[PDB]
Parts: sequence; C-alpha cells; structure tokens
Amino acid sequence: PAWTTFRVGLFCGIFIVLNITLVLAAVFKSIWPLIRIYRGGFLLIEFLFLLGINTYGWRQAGVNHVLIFELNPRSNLSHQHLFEIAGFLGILWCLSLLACFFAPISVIPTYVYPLALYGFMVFFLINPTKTFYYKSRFWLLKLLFRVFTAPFHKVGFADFWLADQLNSLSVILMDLEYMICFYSLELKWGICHKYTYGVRAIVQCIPAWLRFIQCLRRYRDTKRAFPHLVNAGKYSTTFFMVTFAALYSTHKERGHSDTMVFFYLWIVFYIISSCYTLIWDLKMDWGLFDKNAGENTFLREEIVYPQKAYYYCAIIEDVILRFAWTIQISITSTTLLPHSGDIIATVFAPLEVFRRFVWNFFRLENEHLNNCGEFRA
Amino acid sequence: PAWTTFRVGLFCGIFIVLNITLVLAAVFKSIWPLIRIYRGGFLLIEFLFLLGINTYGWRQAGVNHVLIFELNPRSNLSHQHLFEIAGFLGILWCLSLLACFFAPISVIPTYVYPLALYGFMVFFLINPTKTFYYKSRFWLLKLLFRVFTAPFHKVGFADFWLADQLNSLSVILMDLEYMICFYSLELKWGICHKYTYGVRAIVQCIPAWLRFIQCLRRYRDTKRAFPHLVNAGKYSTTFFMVTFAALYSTHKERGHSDTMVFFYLWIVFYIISSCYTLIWDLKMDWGLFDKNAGENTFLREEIVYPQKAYYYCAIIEDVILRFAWTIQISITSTTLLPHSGDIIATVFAPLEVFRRFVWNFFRLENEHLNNCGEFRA
Repeated sequence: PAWTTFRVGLFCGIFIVLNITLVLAAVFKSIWPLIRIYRGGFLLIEFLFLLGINTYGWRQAGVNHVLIFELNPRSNLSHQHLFEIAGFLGILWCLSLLACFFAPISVIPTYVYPLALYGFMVFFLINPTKTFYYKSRFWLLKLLFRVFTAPFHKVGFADFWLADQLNSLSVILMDLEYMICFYSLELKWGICHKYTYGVRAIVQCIPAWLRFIQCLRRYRDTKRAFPHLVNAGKYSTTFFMVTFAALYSTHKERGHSDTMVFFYLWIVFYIISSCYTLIWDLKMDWGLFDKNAGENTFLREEIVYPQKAYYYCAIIEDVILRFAWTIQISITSTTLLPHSGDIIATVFAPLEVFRRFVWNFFRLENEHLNNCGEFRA
Repeated sequence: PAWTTFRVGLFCGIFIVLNITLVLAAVFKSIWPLIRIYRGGFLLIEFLFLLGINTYGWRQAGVNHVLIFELNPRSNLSHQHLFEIAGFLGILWCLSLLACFFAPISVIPTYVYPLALYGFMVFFLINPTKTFYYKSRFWLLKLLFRVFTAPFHKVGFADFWLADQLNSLSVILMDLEYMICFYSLELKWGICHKYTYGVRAIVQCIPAWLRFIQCLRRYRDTKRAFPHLVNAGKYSTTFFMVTFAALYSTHKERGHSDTMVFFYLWIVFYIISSCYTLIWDLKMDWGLFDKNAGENTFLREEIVYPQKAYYYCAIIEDVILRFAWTIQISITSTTLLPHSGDIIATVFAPLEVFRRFVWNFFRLENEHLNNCGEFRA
C-alpha cells in the first residue's frame, strides 16, 4: 500500500539514527555478558530484514513463494511487511541497548532491559488478539509447533524451510540458554559461557536434531533412501563434530594423553562436514553444476536471476562462508579460546545469517524451477 | 508514488528521534543568541510541514489549487513532496542544532553551524542543476522575484499568496537581519537585538510593505477602490503600530513626558489593526458571516470541509490568535521588556504560523468557491 511504505520508512529512519546514537555512545559513553545477550536479538532482526529482501527477490525474479510455501494466494506478505516488522523489532532492540548503555531510570537496574526486550518480542508473537499480523503470527506459531515436534507431522515445505533457518540461527538459541543460565548466577544489586553439563552441545545441536529427524520421517513416509538418508548424513555430522570438539576440549582440560588424536579426529570430522554441506548446497539445494549447461557452464539449464555474476559470486561466497559456520559452531561449543571465543562468534554469526539469506534465494529458485524437494505433484 | 512515501517516512522518523535527542540534550547536556538564530529555520520548517497539510486538505476537500495558483495540471506537488522537503530541511536543522549543543569537532568553532545550515538551505534553493525539484524551486524563485519587486508586475494569485505568507513569517526576516547584525559583533575566539537605527522596524514591516504596494498596484490596474484600497488599509496600520511602538519605546528610554500619550495612541492603533485584520479575515478572506446561510448560520451558503465544527473552532481560533500576532510584532519591535521579549516571541511565532496555516485552508476554499480575489474570468 502507501501507509505500509510510510511505516517502513519511519521505522528504517528511526533505526538508522538510533544505530548512529548507539555507535557514538559505545565509543564515548566485563561487557561480554551484555553483548552476549543482545546478539540473539541482533541476529533475529538481521534475519527478518534479509528475509524481506528474499521475499522481494522471489516476487520479482519470477519464482512464486505462494504455491511453494502452501501460502494463501490472497492476503500475502510482500517484502514491505517484513521490512516493517523487522524495523520495529530493531527499534525495540536499539532502545533496550541504549537504556543499557545509559541509565535513564535509577531505581530500575540495568538487567531488566534485556528481560523486557525479550518479553516484548515474545508477547508480540503470542498476542492472542486479532491485531499486529494475527494471521501471520498464528501461521508462524503453528509452523513452529509442527517443527519442534518434528517426527509427528508430515513435512511440508514451510516445515523443512524453518528447520533449516533454525539450523542457521543456532546462536539465538545458544544466547537464550545462556541468558537463562545467567539469570540464576547474576547479582541483583560463572558456570555459564562454558559447557555446564553438556548443555552447550544439546542446545547447539537441537536444530540439527530437528532437521535430522525431519529427514528421517520423510524417509519413513517416502521409503526412498536417496535423498532422505544422504541428507540426514549432512546433519548427523554436526552431532559428531560438536560432541568431538567438546570431548577434545574436556580432555585438554583434564590433561589426558589422547587429546592429540581427539584433535586429529575432530579436524577430520569438521572438514568432512564442511565438504558435505558444501557439495550438498552446490549440488542439490541449489541444483547448480548440472550436466546440461552449454553457456551456463557451471549453472542450471535455465536461470531466473538475470546476471550470471550473481550465481558466480554466490558460489565462492558459500564456499568461503561454509568453512566459517562450522568453525563458529565448533568454537562456540569448545571452551578453548577464552578471548577469541564470543568475538569470533560475534563476527561470524551475522555472516552466517547472510549466507543463509543467499541460500534462501537460490534454494527457492531451484525449488520453483525443478521440484528439488519432492513436495508437490 | 511509493519511493516518495518511503522517503517521507524515513525523514519523519529521523526527525522525530532527532527531536527526542534534542530535548534530552537540552535538558541534560547567554543561550539567547543561539535560539534567536535557529528560530528562523524552525518557523520555516514548520511552515513547510503545515503547507503540506494545506495541500492535502485542498486536494481532498475538493478545492483545486492547480487552476488557482496557475500551476501546471501535470507534474504537480502533492502533500508528500512538501512533507519530504520539510522533513529534509528539518533533519538539517536538527543536525546543526545538535552540533551546536555538543561540539563534535574541536577545531571548528560553534558559530559556523548556523552559517553552514543557512548556507545549505540557500544553496538548495538556488541549485543551478536539474536536480532536487528543479522546476519547483525555479518556479518559487521567479515568484520570489516577482514579489520582492512588487509594483512592476501584474499580481497573479501566487504573488498575492506568497506576499501574505511572508506577512506571517516576519520573524524569519527579523532573524536573518539579526544574524547578519550578530556576525559583525561576535567574537571569533551588543548593538543587535535592539533597534540599531530603525532597522528593526524597516525589516519588521517590509512584508507589510510588499503586500501594501501590491494592493496599490492592483488598484492601479483595476481602478476599483473596493477592495484594493480597503485592503491597503489593513496593511498600512502595521506601519503605524510598529513605528508608534518604536517611538513610544524610544521616548520612554529618553524619559520624555509624552510617553503616556504615545502609549495611549499605540494601544489605540494596535486595537484598530487587530480589529481590522480580524474583521477582514472573517469577512473577505474567508467569506464567512454571509447574509445567506439558513442552517450555516455564521458561514457561507455551501461549505467544502465536512464538519462545521472545523469552521466554528477556526473562527474563535483566529479571534484569539490575531491578538497574539500584533502583540508579538509590537513587542519584537519595542525594546521594553528585556526578559519577556524573545520568549514571548519564541512562544507566539509558531502559533502565528499555525494561524496562517488555518487561514490558508479557508482562504483557498473561499477562493475556489466564490472568486473572492478577482483573479480570473
């Protein structure tokens, strides 16, 4: 419409100048348990902005995300609605961060602002009224329920898609668990940030678990090995690499002798998982490297996005950014580098969400083009 | 369009949060020669916002401002374009004011920011390129030239309209002259703010002079006394009241004995000018109080704006806000109250621009409805 574009603009403007205020206040006016609680909100808001850009790219390149997602052909969500809700959550996040930097009210402590921000973010998603995108949030909530109880539902495309998006937003779950940990060891006036009791691995791999059991259930319904089992083979390796990094870290802590062979085995599993996910992305999730492309030498038969430079840069971008996701996951799950941890993670998490954005535009393209995931017909 | 609504939103958002920053910095972080240089920019930006609201009210109530203004039926300026240019100038004003409150750069003094702000505001209006509303600004500049050389041009409707708008934005000219005065008596490391040599009266009445000589020239072309001479009678009294307030102030300063009779004569001329402008507004500039209105008892035959409550509140609003304009002009022209001056003016200038906004919507309505100013046919 027009009021929606106006609100997109208003929210984007307030957001950009609030970010300027934020940078200036950070330069002038143990910070780690503070930038370890706001990283979740930051990644989520960046993901919603980039999902808006994804919806625009789909709607304009030609691919239809309304038939694929089993969405309703009327009452849709164009990119402006995602931009507006992302900008709203971003304004809320910026305000909470600024109230944490300054201290507007003296009687209220500084630990209530992350609590209040996430309370608002959760209340906006379970608002029982008929307001603030009632149908949209009540679709997303049913989808979240059908995802987090994976083996008991037939896997549509929204299920598989959100499972993978969560497979990229693992830092948000890690930060939720870390904040739940923190607000038991805070001081209303340091067991967390380390593997308390294997919890930093269970919460680290729970999206891999969701997607792995979803693929297994798709196999059970289809009784077709390929690809519902070769695809479980790309999500099981996350379990292996995470648990082996954690075991190697604990053995280095205790000073055992097999720490060297554990490091060798972990680097083997890490490189195997990186190569697995990379070849999968470049072969089945994207359909590239096809045997039938004359002038599209390393692409499909027909392409949807105009400039082949897009594909040619996205390939190498994914090749570089897939080795960063596995490294970030391993480092976050291993308490080995006290200083490089939570800064390499803070630098490699937005890059991971960006990689997931690119993967979204060339997975949905390949889907609409070739019925890669056998979901219809 | 849609990008225009987006930019309107972006500028309005940056503007609202910059105003929040401004209020907070003013509360926490001789200020008078600083809020006496930014009042011009503030009144101008408020006037452009309210002119946007005026254009919307015209375009939606039914009255056409494209035939009246002799504007081009294609390539118009809807209210969004005025909102966007007003928001842009408002962002620039807020940034200059904030750079004055803080001191981002130490080597640059604090007196260059008003200079730079007004340099930008003037360069945006004389930009010789084909960018940033080239046709709009090149119409406005030709109109400003035809206004400020009044007796040598046939008075259209844009001429008479801008002459009156300037007759309401006298504080902007006063502040321009005051800043020109100041930057000769500043210290790059107090004759101003008072009638230097009758200059605070010449600059105070120069819009009244523009409009008075325009009315005289319309009389010369039409040879019709009414109303081109009874209308000069409502702009001549500004000369009288201003010069008599200034003379009474100077005689109180020198301690002469006729200061009491000068005060009596000034209050007589002030009340006569207030009543003159009020009856004129309510009778000819608005067409209200007509002899033919059954159910519209104190209105016209036919009305354009839906709710008669609008007219009924605007009448009393103008009755109250016309006695404030004359008081503000007299006080600004008389150095009698050192403290109440420049605060009563700062409080009564935005109210005056608001009164001019209301007058614009019921003058243009009456114009399109009844051909009040004999400008066409």
